[PDB]
Amino acid sequence: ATPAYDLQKRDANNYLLTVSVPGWKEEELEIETVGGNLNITGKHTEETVEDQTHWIYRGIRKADFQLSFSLPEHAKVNNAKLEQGLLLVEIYQ
Amino acid sequence: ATPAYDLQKRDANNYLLTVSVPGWKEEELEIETVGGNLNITGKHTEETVEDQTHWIYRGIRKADFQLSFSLPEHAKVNNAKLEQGLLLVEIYQ
Amino acid sequence: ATPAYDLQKRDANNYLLTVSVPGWKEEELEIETVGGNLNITGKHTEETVEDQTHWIYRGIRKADFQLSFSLPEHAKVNNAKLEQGLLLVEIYQ
Amino acid sequence: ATPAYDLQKRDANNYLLTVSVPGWKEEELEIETVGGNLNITGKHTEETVEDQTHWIYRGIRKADFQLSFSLPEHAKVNNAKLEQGLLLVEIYQ
Amino acid sequence: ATPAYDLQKRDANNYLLTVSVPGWKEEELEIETVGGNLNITGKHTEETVEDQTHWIYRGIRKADFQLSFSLPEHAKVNNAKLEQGLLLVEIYQ
Amino acid sequence: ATPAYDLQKRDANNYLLTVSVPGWKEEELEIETVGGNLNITGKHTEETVEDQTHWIYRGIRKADFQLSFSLPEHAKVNNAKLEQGLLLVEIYQ
Amino acid sequence: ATPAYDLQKRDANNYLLTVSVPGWKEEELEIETVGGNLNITGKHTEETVEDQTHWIYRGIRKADFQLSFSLPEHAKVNNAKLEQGLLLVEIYQ
Amino acid sequence: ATPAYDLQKRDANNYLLTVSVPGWKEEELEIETVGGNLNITGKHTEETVEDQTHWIYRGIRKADFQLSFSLPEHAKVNNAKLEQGLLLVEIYQ
Amino acid sequence: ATPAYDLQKRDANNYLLTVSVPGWKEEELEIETVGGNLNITGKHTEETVEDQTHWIYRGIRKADFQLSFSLPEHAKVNNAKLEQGLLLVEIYQ
Amino acid sequence: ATPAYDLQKRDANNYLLTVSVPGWKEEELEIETVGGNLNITGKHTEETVEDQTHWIYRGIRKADFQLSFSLPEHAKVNNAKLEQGLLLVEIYQ
Amino acid sequence: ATPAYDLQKRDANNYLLTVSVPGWKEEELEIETVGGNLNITGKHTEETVEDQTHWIYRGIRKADFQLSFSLPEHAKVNNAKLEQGLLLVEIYQ
Amino acid sequence: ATPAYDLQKRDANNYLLTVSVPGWKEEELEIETVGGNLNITGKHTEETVEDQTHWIYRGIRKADFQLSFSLPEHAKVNNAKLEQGLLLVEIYQ
Amino acid sequence: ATPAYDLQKRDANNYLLTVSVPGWKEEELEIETVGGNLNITGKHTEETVEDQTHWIYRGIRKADFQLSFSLPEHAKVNNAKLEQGLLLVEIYQ
Amino acid sequence: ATPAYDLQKRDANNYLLTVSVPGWKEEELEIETVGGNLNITGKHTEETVEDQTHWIYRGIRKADFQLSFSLPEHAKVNNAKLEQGLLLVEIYQ
Amino acid sequence: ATPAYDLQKRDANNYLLTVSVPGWKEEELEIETVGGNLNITGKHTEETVEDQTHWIYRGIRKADFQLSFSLPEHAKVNNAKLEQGLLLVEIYQ
Amino acid sequence: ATPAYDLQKRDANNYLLTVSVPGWKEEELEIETVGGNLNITGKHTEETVEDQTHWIYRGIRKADFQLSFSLPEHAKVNNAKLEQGLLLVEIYQ
Amino acid sequence: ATPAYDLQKRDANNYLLTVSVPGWKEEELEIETVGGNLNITGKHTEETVEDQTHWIYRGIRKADFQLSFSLPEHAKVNNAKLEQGLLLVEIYQ
Amino acid sequence: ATPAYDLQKRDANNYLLTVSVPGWKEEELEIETVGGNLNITGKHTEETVEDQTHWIYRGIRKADFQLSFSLPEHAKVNNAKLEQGLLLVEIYQ
Repeated sequence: ATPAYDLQKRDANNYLLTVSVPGWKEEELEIETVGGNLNITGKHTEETVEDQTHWIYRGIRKADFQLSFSLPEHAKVNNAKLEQGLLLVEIYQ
Repeated sequence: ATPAYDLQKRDANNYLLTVSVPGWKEEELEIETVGGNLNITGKHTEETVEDQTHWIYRGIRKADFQLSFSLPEHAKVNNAKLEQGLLLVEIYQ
Repeated sequence: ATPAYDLQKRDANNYLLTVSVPGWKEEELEIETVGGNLNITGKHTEETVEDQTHWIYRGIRKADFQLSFSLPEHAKVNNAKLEQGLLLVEIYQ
Repeated sequence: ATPAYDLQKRDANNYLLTVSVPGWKEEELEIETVGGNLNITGKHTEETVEDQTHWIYRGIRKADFQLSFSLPEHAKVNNAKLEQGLLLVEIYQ
Repeated sequence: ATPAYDLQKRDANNYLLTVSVPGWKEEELEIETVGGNLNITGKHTEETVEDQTHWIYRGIRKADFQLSFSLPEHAKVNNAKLEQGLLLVEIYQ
Repeated sequence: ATPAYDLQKRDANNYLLTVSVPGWKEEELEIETVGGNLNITGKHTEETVEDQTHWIYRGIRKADFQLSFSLPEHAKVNNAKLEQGLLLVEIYQ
Repeated sequence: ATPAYDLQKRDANNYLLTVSVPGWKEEELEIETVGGNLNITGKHTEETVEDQTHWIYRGIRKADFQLSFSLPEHAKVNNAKLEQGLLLVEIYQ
Repeated sequence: ATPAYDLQKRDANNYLLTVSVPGWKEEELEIETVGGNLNITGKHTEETVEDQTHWIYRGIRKADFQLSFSLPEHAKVNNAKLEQGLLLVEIYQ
Repeated sequence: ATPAYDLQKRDANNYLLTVSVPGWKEEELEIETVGGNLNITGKHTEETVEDQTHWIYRGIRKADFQLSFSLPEHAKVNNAKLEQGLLLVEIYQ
Repeated sequence: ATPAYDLQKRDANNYLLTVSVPGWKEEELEIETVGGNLNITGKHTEETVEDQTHWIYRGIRKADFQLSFSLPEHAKVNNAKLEQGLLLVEIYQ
Repeated sequence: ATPAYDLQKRDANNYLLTVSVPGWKEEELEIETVGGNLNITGKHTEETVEDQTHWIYRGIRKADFQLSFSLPEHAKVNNAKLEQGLLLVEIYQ
Repeated sequence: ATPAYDLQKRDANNYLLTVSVPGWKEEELEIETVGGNLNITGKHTEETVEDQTHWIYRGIRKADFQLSFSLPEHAKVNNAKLEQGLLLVEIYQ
Repeated sequence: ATPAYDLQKRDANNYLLTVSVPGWKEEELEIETVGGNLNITGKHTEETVEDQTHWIYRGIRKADFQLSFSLPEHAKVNNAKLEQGLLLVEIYQ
Repeated sequence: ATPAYDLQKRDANNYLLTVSVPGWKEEELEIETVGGNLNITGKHTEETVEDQTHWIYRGIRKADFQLSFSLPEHAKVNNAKLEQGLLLVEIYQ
Repeated sequence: ATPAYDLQKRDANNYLLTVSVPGWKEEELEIETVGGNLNITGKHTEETVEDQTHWIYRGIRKADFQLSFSLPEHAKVNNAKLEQGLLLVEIYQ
Repeated sequence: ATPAYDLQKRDANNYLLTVSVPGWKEEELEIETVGGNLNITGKHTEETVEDQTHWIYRGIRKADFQLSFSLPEHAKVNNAKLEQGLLLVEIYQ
Repeated sequence: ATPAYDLQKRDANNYLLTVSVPGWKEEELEIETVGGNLNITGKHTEETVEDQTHWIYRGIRKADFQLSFSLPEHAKVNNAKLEQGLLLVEIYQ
Repeated sequence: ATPAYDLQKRDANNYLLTVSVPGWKEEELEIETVGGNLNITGKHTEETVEDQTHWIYRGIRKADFQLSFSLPEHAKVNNAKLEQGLLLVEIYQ
């Protein structure tokens, strides 16, 4: 199960990342980077005392996943603005 | 192939639904009911400029959609609030 | 949809690449390399004023795709000879 | 699982067919018709030396094949020309 | 067909590898590493004069596969102890 | 989805079975027959400590299993020996 | 697979429902009338530890269901008594 | 009308047969064993005066049945129990 | 066995019923109503001693009958007239 | 359209006749005997203005019929008795 | 229960009768002629203590019957012959 | 065409057989046995000249017959008695 | 093979006979009356060399038949008229 | 309703047709042809006044008929002869 | 799913084709005869903008087809007129 | 033979019902509404004289039908239109 | 797909097996009795080189099978002779 | 009962027809060709006296068949061969 994602290029020294992230909580998330590389981990909050009579249908899997990536020599980041369940990341090379 | 979604209940009058829909603007999505039934339409803003050269990968198709539902006579909510590709509708019975 | 491909090794300092490329036009193609790495993009010519009565069956998808690859430190190329829809590339390390 | 192929018409006597078949020699492929019908056979040159050690990956199997077709009485073409894993047959009505 | 495998992390400078390898023979295996990187190849012994009346069912594919990996700069190994068809490798960074 | 396994015969009294089961301890697996039938159970040692944080990837689930077989009256083997996720049972007729 | 069904009437001011309900507990199914309709909901006791060896044969499957029923004018419900797998519920007009 | 059945094993001196048997009375069913097997005869109670008006739809046929089962060498029985339309028969070694 | 029956002329708010019933006695016929709606059953009196020689063949079946319909809300009835084996019944809604 | 018949016996000098005969007019039936047999002729009545709406269902058909009878040596006749739209007619043989 | 019949002819002053007639007692059958015909009355025997186990299958039914006959002018009778549980009875016409 | 037949009373180790067979000759019947088990076929003698006028209608089919059953191991037989078209056969196991 | 029959009436001293009777030879049919009835005997013709190819379909069968008749008191006869392969035969009663 | 019919003997190039048709008039029969091929329909003349008493039972259906076949190219016909209700028709191809 | 079909003939030099064609335009289907065969090809008008909300229900599907028909010797085509969904095309021999 | 139908909505004051209705005439169909619903009666034109020879195969049955549909509270109609065998009925709010 | 089957008995000490076996060689099938059961095993000759062009049509599939059969007490086997596709094997009790 | 068949081509002057034909004799089958096609008639040998006791189950129906096949312009035959229930017919150009 691979979550949809987006990636755009802007020129040879700039790239643009867009990530689809509807429904995830802040508490479900913790950061990281290891050896000039890049590590990606997802944890979705363990579900609450929410009555399944109240829960009618669950088509959205809200589970967990984990990715780790060597950053090709040598990419760098700049800021993170999050908006409307889509992820926008500015990248200062 | 079924859409991913989640649904929980809160109290006797209110429900919480989770569907993955990242990046949509309040103009890209619209709420509707008509005397017995109910329709859900996402009408995505005129898309911005899209270059399959810019697009490195398009895993998120973000275009319009349309869902439709019967209203039992005669239930009501309270307001519609939108956030992080997740939708909040207060429903008062 | 992954196009078939071939790869052979010759020894520890030589490798041999064979690519399957039947039907692609010169105008459908443009080159590249970014940051001592390697980028691969496919564009198939937008189809012509070709009458579909004349077109009997289309089993060959002739669409577009795009790949980008960091060259592991540090590979280099030598010439390109193209023959019979198969791709033969000599590689001078 | 159907083979990828394409077919276009040119004029009242001629057609253009596209099938993906890279690397074949005129001896690896042969054209045939016999009084009412028609057979297409690819008979691949005695393969060259193939070492699964050389082979890093074999996505292209390049061995013989056989296709067969009825001829309506009594149609004709003009010549058979082969190029870039694509086949050109001029057909004169 | 991807063989199951396992991987654990211990901290930022240590990793733990576990590989599932039931049924493979010593003679089916030969080692390697190319350009500060890592190459992985599998060869299962060509099957013996073993009578198929005696062979009742073959659900285990015992065939061959091949992987090659650049070691990200710059990982190193320490010893190999093999036990119960699972692979345990100590890794001295 | 069928389990991968292999089965060969040796002599008139003995058979060799190959199933992929890496890492199991003699306490994680148990042999059984009961007057006409036969049961095969893998009962995996109380698992050790498992942290989905430690777990980078879990492709091997190593928990208990249970298989069951009728014994024709009245066949016998000789001993049960376990090695490298492969099982050896000498069977004397 | 469409489920089988029974239902009787007793007179113009009464209806009699007769249902075949083998093996069920009172806690495994519950009645509710919710403004115009009567709903019969089945919820099966938390499974106890049951060894599948202890099960020699299970041809009998035991689950639940939920249906809501408009009371015909003007139906009323009265008691629920269960006997010989048959369940008796008076519905009164 | 013959009953569904289930078998089950319960422990080393016990097995469990489960049969689906709703609405049948103890007196309408009778036990007999004859020479190596076991014969079960059902004589279903005479219907009562039953007004087909009371029957909205009569899908259930209330008649008699008779089953016979070999007692495998050499099972012994303990007690025949019927409840909520499933019939449970324990088998002792 | 259904009686031949007729429904004829009366009014827009009147219906006229005709049933073919030659030879029937009041005592062989008996009336009975059970809420809104209405059901008619015929039981012909125990005759005087009648030899089957007297009744050569029953082509006419003189037994029991049953028929059932829904009333549009809320129709009513006016008189019952019998004539020439034909039944004239005015029904006023 | 000939009339459906039943017949009965009274005695050698007496006979009783039962016939389910809806409709008939004594003035629309006429008697005649001709040379050894007996002939009975039935008519109908002039159709009155009869609206086709008032006839809902004709189960009783009124048309024409034709039959002829003779006396065996040496037969004779008794009385004519009429009853419950059934006729009772004695002859004498 | 009336007896299944076959009949045969001998001659005008003679007749032979075959009837498959299991059971009957000459003393349980009695002759009488009444005014033009002939009447034959059959009885049965007092039921003895008869256990219902000994009767495995009644294919032969013994009940009561009733029949009446007459002589045409001018008929007469011959003899009564009895044979193989078949009766041979001559009259004379 | 099967003979009517009966099986009646004798003992717990005796069976009594009754077949309805009026009019059959010893010569029309013939016995034959072929190992353990046992098969009975009837061929009624070529009659004397018999006109089909003599046999008005065969309602009784006087031809050939065949019936086959398994003996519980190992039953036996005792005498054969014929009476009133009814057959009395004692069978002793 | 007996002939298919139809019959008609003319009058008490006259009768007309229609029978669909293909084949018959006046010389192959012979009349005889015997004691109260009338007997009509039909023959056929000597088979000529008749090739089986010329007979494509026999729908008309020619075999033998046998029938016997008597006069009631007191009957008589009229004429014999022959018509359209249909016979017209008057008697007189 | 198909006429019995026959096809008999004539030649290798001649066919002979026989239809069973006793009682039919030329006026009850009528010929008609519509290109190559050929279709025959029979309409029996309005008879003279004929009472259904005159025709006891129609076992013979004297109505209309229709039959259709393909001619091998290109057969022809020669004469039509009628005899003994049997039809003799020579057909010459 | 095999499509339904109609076809009529008119006489030996004519054929009449009758087809049920609801909702179709003349531009949506086209006739062509192409050397021995007649081909009826259907091509449906470019879809207009149609709101699926504007569609309450579509049980009626509207597409096209293509078939080529050998003219029987010696068929000819004549006009195409459409009415009440029925289409009439004369095919003449 | 009852017609396929489609529904459709057309705008806020309109809905569209589409019914497949080929070959039916306006005069053979009649409209009536009765107390909460709507009743549609089809009386399909009397077939014409139709030669089954003209019918090569007659799969279409030309008979009468009658449909009734509740007008949901409280739809109003505009005009009933039939074309090319589809019937379109617009519904106005 | 369940395979068809034949089997005959010859007498109480004999059984006769008859099987339809078209195209098979003696080497393609083999008999074996293995302690209580008789097993018939089919093994088809090594395929020869067969050109699929040389095959115009193959509606006949040729494989093998293996079944083991309990000899009924007390069956014995005797010879195997094959003729006209039928195979004859005596099984003797 | 008609036979499966296979076709096959064998070389440039040969084709192979393979038909499944078990148990049929040469004399029961006969060849004839008639004007453009080929007709094969099977007349299957008269069954022998066959004891249905010898038949444990008779799934095979031993009757006659007849096949006809057009010899495409213009195939010629060589020899008809039957073996082990498959029928092989070689076709020569």
